[PDB]
Amino acid sequence: SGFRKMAFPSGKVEGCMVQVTCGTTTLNGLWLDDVVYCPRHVICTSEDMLNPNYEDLLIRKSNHNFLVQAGNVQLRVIGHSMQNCVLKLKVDTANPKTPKYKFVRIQPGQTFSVLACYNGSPSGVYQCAMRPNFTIKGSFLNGSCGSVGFNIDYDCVSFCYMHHMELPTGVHAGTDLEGNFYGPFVDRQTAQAAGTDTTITVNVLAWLYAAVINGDRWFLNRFTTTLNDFNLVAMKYNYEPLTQDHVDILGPLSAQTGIAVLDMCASLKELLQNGMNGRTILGSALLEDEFTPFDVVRQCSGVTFQ
Amino acid sequence: SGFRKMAFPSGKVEGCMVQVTCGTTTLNGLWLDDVVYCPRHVICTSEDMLNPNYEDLLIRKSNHNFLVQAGNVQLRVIGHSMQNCVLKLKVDTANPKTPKYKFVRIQPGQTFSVLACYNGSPSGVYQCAMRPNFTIKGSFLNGSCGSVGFNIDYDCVSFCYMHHMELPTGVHAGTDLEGNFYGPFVDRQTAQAAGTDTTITVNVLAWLYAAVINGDRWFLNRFTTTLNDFNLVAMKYNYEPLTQDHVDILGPLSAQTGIAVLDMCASLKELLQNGMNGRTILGSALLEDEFTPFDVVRQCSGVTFQ
Repeated sequence: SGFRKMAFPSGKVEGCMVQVTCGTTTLNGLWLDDVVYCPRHVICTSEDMLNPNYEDLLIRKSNHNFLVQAGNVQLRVIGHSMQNCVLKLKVDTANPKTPKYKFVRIQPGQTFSVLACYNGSPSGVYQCAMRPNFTIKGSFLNGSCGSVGFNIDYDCVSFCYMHHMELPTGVHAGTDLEGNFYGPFVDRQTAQAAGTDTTITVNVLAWLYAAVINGDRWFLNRFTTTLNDFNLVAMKYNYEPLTQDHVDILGPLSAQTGIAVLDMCASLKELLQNGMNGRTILGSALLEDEFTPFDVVRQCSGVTFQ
Repeated sequence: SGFRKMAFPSGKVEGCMVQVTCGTTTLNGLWLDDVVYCPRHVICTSEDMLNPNYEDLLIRKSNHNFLVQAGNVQLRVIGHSMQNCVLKLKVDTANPKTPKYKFVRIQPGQTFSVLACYNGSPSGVYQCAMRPNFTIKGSFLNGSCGSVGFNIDYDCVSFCYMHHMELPTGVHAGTDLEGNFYGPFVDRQTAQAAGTDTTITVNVLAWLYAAVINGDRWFLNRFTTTLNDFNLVAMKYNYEPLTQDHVDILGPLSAQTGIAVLDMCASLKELLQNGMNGRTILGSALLEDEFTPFDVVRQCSGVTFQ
């Protein structure tokens, strides 16, 4: 028993982290097959980041301007290209530690594990959710750019995130591994704001199911509700609207716990309207929304990976 | 910027997880050099766990009764011994993935990363603290026994925990890698209770320092206090007494933030006496005590590992 915010095992991703240096800027790169992926702003100076013309800046750069280092070995770069906001450097040797992998663009509300790295060296691993406003609340210091977020499916690493910027808000933005930013953000040091950050309702419901599974049943009320009345309540509290797709996704936990989804919705509505009165649920005094139903099922019956 | 409960990279530990089966019971083992370490209750039946004589039970067992499997390869066991509550099985091949490692017995209040495994396969990684009552609040399902907790110091894995039991409380107990339990717990299915679980005061102080570093300064008050008056307040709220050793340990963060330790103690005392009034600190509506000052320094200036 027990419920914890849990990240995937990170060894297969550790095997792919390298250090990319261009000019005086050093960040992290992802070395898969004979290609190293990294943020393109590796070619920027500190002054260039205020208003960068990435095409003109990249044109001043040649293959030998990019120093790629795996541990303490040096990779020879034989070509470079810019795919959206990512730089792809073709190297002479394919990574012998390349895992079976895929590039995926996750949906808002989905979760992934971030391997925070510095100078190409992994430093930590933690779980994150792509917020509805397409930011993430991470732990990223200077030099962490190029760190990646991923999911593991037994043997296959699905990379979904590469970290590019910290907004003046303190939250973080990044791209998929094809270089397309999540959200309306751009890789320049300018005033950028993420919109209203709503709460992932289906995730909170899955978390309440996990709580019930682990013995925390105090919030279970005598009420039920309708989907439309629940959404009425959800819009007042900045909760994303609940759909029948969400109900179907929650199906399995409802069958395991014997609690209909709309009864859980009524309990959540009472929680939103009257607070928690100084109590805790699964050791938290807030409603947690960074656990998908998939996460809950996986951690409540314990699936493993390669 | 940002602050997250963050675990160590787990690849070096993943390389050492094997599956140990005795009779009908299968759990996880730690394969270092030519020795596999596992909980001794691997030799117990479900009925034996109610009152086990481990010496008599182990005497009915021979080397060939222990099946050790690394991935899908089988290890030949050439000897077995019982060190306190751990079984040590000598195998014929030394683990080629053995990292530089140490066995350490951590102190209450210290933290470590747990690699939750099932059938010798790593499934997740999360950060835990050894509670003052020598339990941990983890996520452990059936088959998770033998999962290990560790710390990483650049190249060296310090193993400190092996998971043996879930108490009827729902919290978890285990041993060091020499087989000595943390706390007064024994490996039999009987009524076992952990004492009062106090809050690690120095950890909460480090967490408040981390919050100040990350821009959350609302709790900084106009008061200061004495160590003895602060402990007066701490004993009422089940906080472990603060010592001058704790003040010295907090020294560096006090120098970084410009906030004396006793002023932070006064702020924490006001928080304890008047609650949080529906506010949050670092995204939490409770006082967090699972971050050591070492964790805070590491995550606020970003040290890396091999």
